[PDB]
Amino acid sequence: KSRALQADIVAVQSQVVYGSVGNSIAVPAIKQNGLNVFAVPTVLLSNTPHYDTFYGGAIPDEWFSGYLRALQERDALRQLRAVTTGYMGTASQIKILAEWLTALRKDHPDLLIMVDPVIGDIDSGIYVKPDLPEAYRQYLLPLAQGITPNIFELEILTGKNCRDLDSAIAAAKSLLSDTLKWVVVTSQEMQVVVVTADSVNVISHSRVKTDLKGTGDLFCAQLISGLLKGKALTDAVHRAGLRVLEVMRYTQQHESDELILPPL
Amino acid sequence: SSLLLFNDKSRALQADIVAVQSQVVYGSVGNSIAVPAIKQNGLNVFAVPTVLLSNTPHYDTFYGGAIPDEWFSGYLRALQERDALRQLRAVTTGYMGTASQIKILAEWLTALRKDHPDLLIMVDPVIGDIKPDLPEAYRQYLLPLAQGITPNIFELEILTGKNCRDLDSAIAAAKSLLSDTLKWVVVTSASGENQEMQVVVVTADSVNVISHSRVKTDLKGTGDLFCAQLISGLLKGKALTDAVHRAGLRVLEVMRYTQQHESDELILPPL
Repeated sequence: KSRALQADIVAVQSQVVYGSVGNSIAVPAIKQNGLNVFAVPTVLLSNTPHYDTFYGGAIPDEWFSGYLRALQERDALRQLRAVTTGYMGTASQIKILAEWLTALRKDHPDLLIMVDPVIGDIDSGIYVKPDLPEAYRQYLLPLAQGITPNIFELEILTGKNCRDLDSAIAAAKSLLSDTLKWVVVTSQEMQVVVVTADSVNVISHSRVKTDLKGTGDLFCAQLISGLLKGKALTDAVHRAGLRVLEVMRYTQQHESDELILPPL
Repeated sequence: SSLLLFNDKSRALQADIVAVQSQVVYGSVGNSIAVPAIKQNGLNVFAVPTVLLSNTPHYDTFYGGAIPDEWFSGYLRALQERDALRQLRAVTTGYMGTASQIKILAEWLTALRKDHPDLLIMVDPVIGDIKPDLPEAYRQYLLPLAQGITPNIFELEILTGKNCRDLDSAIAAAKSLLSDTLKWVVVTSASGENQEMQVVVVTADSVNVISHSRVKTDLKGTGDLFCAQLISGLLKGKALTDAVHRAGLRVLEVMRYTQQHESDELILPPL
């Protein structure tokens, strides 16, 4: 009966004027799967910070809080089935996001919250706002149904060394709960490990080291789409991984420094 | 379009258009409707926001604001530094957040014009609603750079300070804005139930008029959509009047479709 626009997903992450990272790549990827999505920016950059220059910044708490609240006040969540989180600007955004999410669950008992704990890697460590980690551990993590950390991020979230697979698995297992259903850990091959309370599925893709950014965001985008379209978890992870590899190939064949989406 | 035949291959994304307007998390106004419409036409575009709102200020609540000058200027500068303008054929302007953004945009444009002689700068003089600052910014900075403008009667009067309450006068004012740079003026007036969309296309050598019938609606963004389809039409070979006519029909088509689905926000049907 609502006359408002609806969406299957609310994607909360970065946005670039130029480039294919955050919602700039996730939205069209999600659209490709035949799903609707409202994108809520956490940062608005001209391009990723990896280039010689970059401009823009974090979306003000008041604006950010307003964007989320507006989706409710506009009654545009009648079809909401998932909320994905990616690159966050500040801890304050995470706390606000968590509060918004806690509020939603009361009306969307089946809401699938998928969070990508973008914090960093092992080379210099945390390449995002220093206060993000604690914010993830305190407010957001407790709400996630699934998470997609890399080794370093799983270590920061669990406070456990995860260099060895068996160690990463135990760490991921220790995170599972009535709320947290799965942990997808990403590690010349790429290792993607799917962990649930009763299983562990290791997926290895022959991947070549690239400088292309946003693949993690593309990954999560294709993953949630698959889960929402009825794909079993592992299959959904594998397909997401394959779509990413495919896009990277298409992009390189296109001789482009930014991800370009081929048809699905 | 870059004239450097000797330029090496750029690996950056390329775009035919750079649309500078508002953006809404929820809704179909500004680039939120223009980008998808442009995409439908098979063109590429870079969206540079002037304001990032939760939705239009027409609803009961709305949040967000104007993009800071530093960010705004940076976004425009980044497009140059990323070398993503080799295919740039046009820059459209819509709702501007502040006069300072207009100055910043204009400076960026003057610079660009030097490397893109074929640049079609199309300006939509969004002034007014249902502030001295904005009108003057347009007159000093953007007006002297535009190749074409799409004002309604009120905006045409504001920019020129002339009375345009009759065909001849409206034409006269539009003609007065023409120059070696300003090639055309598209003035429209919604007569309000079945609102009539009166349109007058004015150039140095001709005057053409278009008239569409429209059902009264609260739908927002139709003007931004019109512009998106206009620039798209022009970039795909359509002659001015033909492009204006088609842009108007496409808008009507989108509005009907929107109503057909009983939506309070524009939704694009196939093209």
